[PDB]
Amino acid sequence: LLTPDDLININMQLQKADSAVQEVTGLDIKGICKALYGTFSSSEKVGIVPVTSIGNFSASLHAITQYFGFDSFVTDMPDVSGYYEAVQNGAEIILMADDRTFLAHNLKNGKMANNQPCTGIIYAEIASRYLKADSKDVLVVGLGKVGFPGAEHLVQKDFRVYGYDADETLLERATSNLGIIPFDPANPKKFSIIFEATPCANTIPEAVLSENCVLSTPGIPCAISEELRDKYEVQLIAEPLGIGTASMLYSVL
Ligand SMILES: NC(=O)c1ccc[n+]([C@@H]2O[C@H](COP(=O)([O-])OP(=O)(O)OC[C@H]3O[C@@H](n4cnc5c(N)ncnc54)[C@H](O)[C@@H]3O)[C@@H](O)[C@H]2O)c1
Ligand SMILES: NCCCC[C@@H](N)C(=O)NCCC[C@H](N)C(=O)O
Ligand SMILES: [Mg+2]
Ligand code: NA
Repeated sequence: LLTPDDLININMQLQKADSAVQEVTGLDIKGICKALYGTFSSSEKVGIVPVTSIGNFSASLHAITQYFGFDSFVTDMPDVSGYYEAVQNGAEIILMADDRTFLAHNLKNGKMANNQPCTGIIYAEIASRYLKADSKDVLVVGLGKVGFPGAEHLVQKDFRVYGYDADETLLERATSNLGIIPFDPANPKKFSIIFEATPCANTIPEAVLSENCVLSTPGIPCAISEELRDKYEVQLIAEPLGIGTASMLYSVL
């Protein structure tokens, strides 16, 4: 059960993100998704299954999917009984997550999505569509399960991708495997486009920021302080769950 404040925050954050994405790219979240995957929604029936491997996650997904126009429902039962319930009640897409994997499975066309690459890809896509960019230089901070697919997507779109991760071994593998330029956080290079995907605060050094730069980040907590954000007028794209979820659903349509 979402508290009233929880429900209100979900819609508020989504609308905030919709506007920020429109400001940055000229399209809303839905517009980005359709252009990214070339798919469109028909209010597909989305069955959301709670998994005991439980707070408001299912309830939050319900609000999120409703916001994006999907005919969604949360099953009464959890786990395998819930799955059965969802399929029996005509779910075309199943949405469920344990601590390790959050997936969307379209039972109609057999396409399946993982939240991690779907999130990195859409946030990278948003960042890459900054209209007033004037450079193809992009900084990626965090090359984990969300960050790496995002970097890969930016490379595939022929951007000049700089990457940093505080895990050296991972940085090495990312730099050899997709042609990203290792970035030294002591490099005083300014960026107008930044994609960040870490679970840590203060991961973007001040010296890296330009005026009005786009910072596209699914990471939690925020990659920069409120002070630096206001000081450099950073165009922030950051939202806890919905954007990635939209990316998952459109990717399997
Ligand atoms: N907003 C959303 O919709 C959404 C969806 C999925 C995940 N997330 C969040 O995104 C974040 C990333 O998830 P993930 O699965 O990629 O985690 P992960 O552990 O796979 O990757 C995080 C990476 O950040 C790196 N890192 C940590 N501190 C750093 C620093 N100071 N500089 C550079 N790199 C640093 C780590 O070495 C690690 O490789 C998490 O906070 C997760 O909760 C958000
Ligand atoms: N930062 C958001 C990325 C997802 C985090 C992940 N650790 C997570 O909490 N997954 C959801 C678990 C959902 C739970 N099984 C439920 O159905 O209530
Ligand atoms: Mg999100
Ligand atoms: Na972060």
